[PDB]
Amino acid sequence: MKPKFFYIKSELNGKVLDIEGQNPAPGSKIITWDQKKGPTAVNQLWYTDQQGVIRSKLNDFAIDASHEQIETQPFDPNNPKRAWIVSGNTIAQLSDRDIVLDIIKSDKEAGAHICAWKQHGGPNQKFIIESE
Repeated sequence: MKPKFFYIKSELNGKVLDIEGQNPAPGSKIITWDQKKGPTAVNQLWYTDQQGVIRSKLNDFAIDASHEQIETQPFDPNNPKRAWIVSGNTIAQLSDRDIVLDIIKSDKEAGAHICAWKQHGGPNQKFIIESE
C-alpha cells in the first residue's frame, strides 16, 4: 500500500505549494514556498487516492475549501470540500470541476495564500507537477 507522491509548484512563480505544519496536525493552512531537498519535502509532495482524492505524502490528509482560505484536514464523507482532484496542471474541487486552486493576488510573492476559483486560464492559475 505504497502510492506515489509528487511535487506541486506554481508554473508562474516557480515555487512549490506547502502546508504550514508538516505533520498530521489538522487545520494547517496552505501556501506557496521555495522547494526544499531532504526528508522535509513531503510537505510539498502529494499523491492521488484510489478514489481520485489527493492526499499529501505526509499522511492520509486532504485539503478542504470550507473556509475562505484553503486548509488541510482529515477526509470527511459528508464534506464535499475535502476531496480534490488533479486536472492536467491544476487542482480542481470534486463537487466543482469549474473550481480550481489558484495563487492569491496572482503575484510572484512567495508564501502567498491560495484558494479555489473559477478557471479563467490566468497564468496565476498555472501549476507544475513533478512525480518525485
